[PDB]
Amino acid sequence: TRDQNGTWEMESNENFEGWMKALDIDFATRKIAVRLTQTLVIDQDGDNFKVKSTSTFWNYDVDFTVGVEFDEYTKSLDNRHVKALVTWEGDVLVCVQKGEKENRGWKKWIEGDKLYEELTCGDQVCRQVFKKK
Ligand SMILES: *C/C=C(\C)c1ccc(-c2ccc(N3CCC3)cc2)s1
Repeated sequence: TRDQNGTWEMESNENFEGWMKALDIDFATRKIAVRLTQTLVIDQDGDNFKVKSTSTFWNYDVDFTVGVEFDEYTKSLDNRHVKALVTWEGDVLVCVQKGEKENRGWKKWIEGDKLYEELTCGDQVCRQVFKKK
């Protein structure tokens, strides 16, 4: 399924700190953020997505249209400018963020009642699993 609508509560997080270090997030922020359970809220209608990543420590929101390139400031993550594009590879939703960092972006897909996420930067991959609330 390509339908990723829902409120998604984190059940597994792997190598989150490696991904953050690859983005040059400072020590203090990394040490707090790695501890935390995350929530992902996805509103999806056709190509139009609104995504919100949250914890007790951050709120990171982005809106995009599948297949439409958009310029992006990564705001409270690593404050960088990137050229972003989200597309489908089968039923994997793939984001490529072109800029200073190589291999930067993410992939999301549904397995049953769970959402699987890869966050990539450089040679680091963070793997996450969320359960549909
Ligand atoms: C599709 C998933 C996305 C866009 C994200 C998943 C985790 C994100 C995120 C955003 C900000 C932060 N930080 C602020 C200090 C740490 C961590 C993770 S976005």
